[PDB]
Amino acid sequence: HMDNRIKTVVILGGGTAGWMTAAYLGKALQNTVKIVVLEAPTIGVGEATIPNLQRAFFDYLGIPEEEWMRECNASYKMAIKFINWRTPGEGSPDPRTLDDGHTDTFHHPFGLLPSADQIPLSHYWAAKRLQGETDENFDEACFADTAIMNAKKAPRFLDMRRATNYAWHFDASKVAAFLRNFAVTKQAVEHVEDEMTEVLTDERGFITALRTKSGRILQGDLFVDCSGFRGLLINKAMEEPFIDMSDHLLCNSAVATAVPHDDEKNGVEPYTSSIAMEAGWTWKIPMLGRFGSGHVYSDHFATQDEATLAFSKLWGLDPDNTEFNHVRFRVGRNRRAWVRNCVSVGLASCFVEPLESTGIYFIYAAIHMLAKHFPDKTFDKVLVDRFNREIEEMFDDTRDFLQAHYYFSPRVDTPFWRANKELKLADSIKDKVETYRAGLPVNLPVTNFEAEFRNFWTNSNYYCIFAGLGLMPRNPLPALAYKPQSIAEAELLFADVKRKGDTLVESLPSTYDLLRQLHG
Amino acid sequence: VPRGSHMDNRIKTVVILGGGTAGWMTAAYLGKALQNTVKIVVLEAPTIPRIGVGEATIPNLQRAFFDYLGIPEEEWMRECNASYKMAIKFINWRTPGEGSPDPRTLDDGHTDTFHHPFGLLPSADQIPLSHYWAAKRLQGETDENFDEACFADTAIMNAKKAPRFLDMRRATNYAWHFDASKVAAFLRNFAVTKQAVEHVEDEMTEVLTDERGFITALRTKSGRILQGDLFVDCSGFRGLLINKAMEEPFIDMSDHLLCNSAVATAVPHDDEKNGVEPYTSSIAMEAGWTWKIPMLGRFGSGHVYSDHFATQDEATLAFSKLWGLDPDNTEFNHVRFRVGRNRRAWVRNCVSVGLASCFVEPLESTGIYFIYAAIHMLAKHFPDKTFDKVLVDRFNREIEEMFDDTRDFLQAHYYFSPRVDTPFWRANKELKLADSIKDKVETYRAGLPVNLPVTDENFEAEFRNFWTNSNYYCIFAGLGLMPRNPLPALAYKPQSIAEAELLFADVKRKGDTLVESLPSTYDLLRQLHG
Repeated sequence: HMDNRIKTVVILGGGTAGWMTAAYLGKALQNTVKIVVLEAPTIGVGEATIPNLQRAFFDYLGIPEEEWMRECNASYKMAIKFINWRTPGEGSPDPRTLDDGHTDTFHHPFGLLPSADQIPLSHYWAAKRLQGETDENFDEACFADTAIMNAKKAPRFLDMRRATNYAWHFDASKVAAFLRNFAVTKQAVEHVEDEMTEVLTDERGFITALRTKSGRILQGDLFVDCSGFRGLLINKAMEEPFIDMSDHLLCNSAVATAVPHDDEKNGVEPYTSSIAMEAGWTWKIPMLGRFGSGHVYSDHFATQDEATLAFSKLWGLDPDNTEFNHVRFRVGRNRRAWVRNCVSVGLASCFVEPLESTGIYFIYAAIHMLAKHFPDKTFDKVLVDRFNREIEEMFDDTRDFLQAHYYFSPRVDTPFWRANKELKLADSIKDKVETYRAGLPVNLPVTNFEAEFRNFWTNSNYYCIFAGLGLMPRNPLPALAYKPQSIAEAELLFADVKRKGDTLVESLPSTYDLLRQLHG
Repeated sequence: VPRGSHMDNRIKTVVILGGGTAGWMTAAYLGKALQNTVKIVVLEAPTIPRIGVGEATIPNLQRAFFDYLGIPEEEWMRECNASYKMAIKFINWRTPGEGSPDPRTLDDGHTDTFHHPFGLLPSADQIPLSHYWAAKRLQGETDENFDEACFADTAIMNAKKAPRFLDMRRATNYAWHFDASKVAAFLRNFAVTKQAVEHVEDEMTEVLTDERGFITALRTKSGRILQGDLFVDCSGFRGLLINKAMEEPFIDMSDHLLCNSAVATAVPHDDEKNGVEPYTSSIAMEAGWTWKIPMLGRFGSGHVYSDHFATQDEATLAFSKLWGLDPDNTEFNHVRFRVGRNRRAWVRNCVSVGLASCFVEPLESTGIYFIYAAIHMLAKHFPDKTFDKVLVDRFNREIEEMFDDTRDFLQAHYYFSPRVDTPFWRANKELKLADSIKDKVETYRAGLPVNLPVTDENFEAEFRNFWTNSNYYCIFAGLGLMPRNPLPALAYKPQSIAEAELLFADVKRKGDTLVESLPSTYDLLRQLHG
């Protein structure tokens, strides 16, 4: 017979992508494959995530949640709170007042949307809104999490009993360092601290080895490109084209820093904020003692200095005494994520702005799919194609969802906000909007990584963004006109939301107090 | 002063043309869904049920339909001589010759039988047990068949044991065999007496339509004029509303499935001597296949065939010889199928359900599923008098995807049969597979799972994940189609292979334990039915 097994995997690049890949494959391949990470020696502006990070990644490695949190100054996230996305003017951390007296805020929480008669609560709310029977906002009507967040309470009790769903804020550099230590000391991953100087390829175009400055020639059978936006393997060596998708999302730059924070005076917000700006938006990612912040913008509508000044003015920062980190984005995805024996992961594969905190998700989703489709040396084209299909569908679906945040904003006060409205929606999201406009649910949820990966953005997520921005169905779900008993049942659900919010706001600890207990 | 809200333009009356399963399932379901806000009428002429009672189903019938109506399982079973179904057992689909109820021997010594059970496939390291079995098969480490290795249900079925204990504790997943005429009469009584559905016992003589092509009323032979705002076509293959009145084209799909006829009867059965099989049998014939659907005291049986390769008399002779029936002294029911689906299931104010909408041969027991799936989608997309085209279009999209997916799965039963002994079995190989199933076969052939399930056990979830990895393995591996090589990831997972060996041992132990402790299907049936 023949032994066609992969014997060595070489990962180009460290950071979250490189060391998540190394730690995950270290577990998945059960010590049958040598794993090498080539990483040259190298601000905690903060990163936000989504709720399946613990189940899909850290639980797989057997690392307890509290253990890694304590090593990366992690905090708790119940939602993204969108501020001033509906009203004009310069950026402010404080929401503007709408005509009805409400503040210009809406939440996109992780909490579950209940249903009555197999119809989500969103649709009973929309019916009352369209029938003049309520003026209440969707997030306040349908999620107890909204009241919890308004009180800055934590998603767990002091005894660590769960109260709500949540994800995490953390220092991404510390996460990468924690995973590097794990891989090197518990999984015998080889860490080569050196610079790559040449990619060697054979007559078939397969990579055979990476040359380093010190003279190493690193043999491998499978190569994972975690080199970032430059895509030194997938784009440069393999010559795979990158698909620019700035025709769907205009922002392409960020300026960021970490801001010391008076947690005792202000408390700690259990959410990421997305604060609308004149040429983009600014994230606020709280952790203990400080929050990470970054102004995402389009350099076609603001210069770097203009964005930095606007970013500094937002928080009252002294530009001459503030350390800034600047990044120029590559927005889009490779034509194919995996070509021959080169698999791209992270920014070398694809990227969108962090408007829904999907960056780390794209990494561990891709790694999960690589392990599912893990090849041998014959590199079955079917394995490669099925992996590539999953990545492109994952990416384009989130790309579309992000575009809707801009396309349905009512703002028209700056060239940037107007320019977004001249872009075209992809067919897939236009279809979802048409379904929504008819009163129908958009991708009902089905509640396993498969199930979540295939039902990622569901009805509640679309309602949070569509209804938050002001896009409503043309009319109520018509089936509701025939269901007086189900309408009554939904009224009980609305009362449950109010009662649950009351109860939990009274009993939960502040996020600040839970963090101090978690971190000592 | 009226407010002028949308909730005032409601459908006020729904008229259902036809009874049977499609008509009375629709009436009963809408009776529940519309909460007495809509008048529901069923127009059904008195009929006499035809010979050859027996229909097989799939496991979500109770959850998705009878549970919705609040009818306990045992209550309706007792009213239609229902029995239990743990699988379809495919007999002689791999070997040549005339039809026989007894399996032929394969080259590997095993009998030519394979099961398609409803039992769940366990996983190790997120990899289904099917793939650990395939790896050992392709590596020469086992000769055991997929169904025997991976499902305890196979051993239970081989012993003809029941899927429940006498105390009604569940032992396995299962579905039902029953008399469909009795099921419909049960639902008729339920709808009329508990839901105020009106049963009009009369024949339709004319469909009245307005200038826009919407149906306004059905005229009946007695002269009554049944006005309505929404019309459900449950008239069967004739499609008297959707095809005849609305002129909606029907898409014949005989380029995917050749069988188009059936000859059926009901065979009295010596349950005391032979016991009762807890499964449907699919017995391969020279020009089709024959179903066996056991119930207490009898089994329904029907030879599905293509009249392009066998005449009615030829099929009747082969069917009768199969069971030793005297063809000249046996009551038969002959049926000609319409295989395919309408271009659109819902046109203007006419919604087609059942055979008026679409049909495939009952090779995977999907007929009643297509009915309550369509009804669930109608209730989800239920209109008002404006008949929003988006609702209609989204409904139609669901029906066409549901249908084509099952059509493809059925075609694969024939396309990957190794038989080449008659023109019928050879002809199947000259047909083309649709792109969607070719993609799935390519995925299977690379060793990958095909549509992993989303539950370790909501109608939406199951509707969008209907045929899953276990189903494809049952049929593909059952017929002899194997991956080109093991799932490549398994070469790197010795601990996971070891974990799967424990699972294989659990399957043996569970089957052994249950075969010893379970009651016979016959004894459970006698208790259920008295």
